[PDB]
Amino acid sequence: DIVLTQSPASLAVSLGQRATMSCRAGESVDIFGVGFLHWYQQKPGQPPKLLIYRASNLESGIPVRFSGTGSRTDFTLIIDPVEADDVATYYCQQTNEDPYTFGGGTKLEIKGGGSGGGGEVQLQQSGAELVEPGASVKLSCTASGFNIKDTYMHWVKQRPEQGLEWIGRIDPANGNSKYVPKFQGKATITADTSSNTAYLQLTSLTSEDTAVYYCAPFGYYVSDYAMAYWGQGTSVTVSS
Amino acid sequence: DIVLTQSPASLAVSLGQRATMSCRAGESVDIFGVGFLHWYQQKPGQPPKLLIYRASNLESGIPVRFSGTGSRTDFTLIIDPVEADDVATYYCQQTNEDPYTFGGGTKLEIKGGGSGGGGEVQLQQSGAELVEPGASVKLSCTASGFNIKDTYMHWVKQRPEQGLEWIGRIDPANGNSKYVPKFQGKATITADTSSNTAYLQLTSLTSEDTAVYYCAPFGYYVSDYAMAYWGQGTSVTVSS
Repeated sequence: DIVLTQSPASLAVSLGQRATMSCRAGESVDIFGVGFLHWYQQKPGQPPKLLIYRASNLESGIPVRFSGTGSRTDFTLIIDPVEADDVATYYCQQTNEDPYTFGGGTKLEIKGGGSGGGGEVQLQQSGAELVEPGASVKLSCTASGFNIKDTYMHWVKQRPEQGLEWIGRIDPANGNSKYVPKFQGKATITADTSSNTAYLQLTSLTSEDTAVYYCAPFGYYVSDYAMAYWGQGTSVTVSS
Repeated sequence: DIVLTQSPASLAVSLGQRATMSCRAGESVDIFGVGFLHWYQQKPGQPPKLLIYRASNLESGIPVRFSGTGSRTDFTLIIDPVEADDVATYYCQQTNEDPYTFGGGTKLEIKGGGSGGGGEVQLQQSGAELVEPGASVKLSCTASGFNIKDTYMHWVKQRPEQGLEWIGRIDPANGNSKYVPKFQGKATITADTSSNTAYLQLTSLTSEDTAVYYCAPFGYYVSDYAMAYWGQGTSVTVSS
């Protein structure tokens, strides 16, 4: 049959950087130009998920940061940039002929370190509160899966049955914050890099402040294309 | 600011019908042909869930029945066909400039529809098995969303922390099974046309049989280019 050998066996890359794994087949799995080789990503304790079929064609939903290339017996899978939930094992399979074989697979892990835990980014908002007019809150949102310095932490407000309203963001890497003008000296955002936590301080409350507040990373190496990751949002109710 | 306007405020659609909502910007959100408008779905109690990014890019893991559309200032979200899991509120956000405004959101909800029927392709396999060496287990794979009668049902074996082994396939439309030579007198694949389920059977089990097993419709009218769908994986163990 056709034996597929992948390399490296273990691969670790810093976040937002380029990863490169190859897959070498004993024979040619190429047919009329089309390489009958596929790439599968497999999350810890999960079924293998198809990313690329026939050497270069991205499966629906797969972002273009995944490149599939190669000729007759030499294939390369590239991920640029690598994101937080990329920790997994990538296998190549050939369907040119049966038995259909798989490869050894490259175990990809982010240099953010950690022998345990595989990606699965999440955000933890502080508990629901009950304040009164004149009160002041300081919500938190701890991040796991990625370092908060590798991105921007955003806070969004949402009133009962109403659209979302960006509040502002903060860059944990150097402390710079930016707010929507109407929230400048009302809300003040901060972050403790020691504890990887994001805080949102809201002063002198009003019933206009009753709402659910979300934290969402987005800006550099974490979710620079939209807000894919949202905190569960901590509810604040201002009843006089 | 850049004001986004969603419409209708709300609509009702019968299952299986086409649903389309718009979001129009009072100012362009395009940058060199790229529309930085995003779509998020939101159900009661949960935070927003990214669906489409940059006008028309299907987010990893979202169903194909979701389409993003538009340019510069007029954008449309298309859900076709509508499934009941779709009842929720959809928002559009623009990240063309800060502040990252959001639209008012549109509320979709099923209306009395004398139709529907469109369950996604899902593979459901039996529960974990723990047996003694010598015993012969039998794993099951129940499909829905497609008839296992119009494709090949495959089984893949993945021992603890290792590669994947294509064991064999069976054509539910005639019992025609094919196995990797190394699995001839140890593996047996069978499938009931009516039950619409395939069974994997391993006899005289062994320590080297302890492994996770998956099933996958590959070929013809289901996944004829690669293995896009997988069962969850029947974990099988043998100690004594």
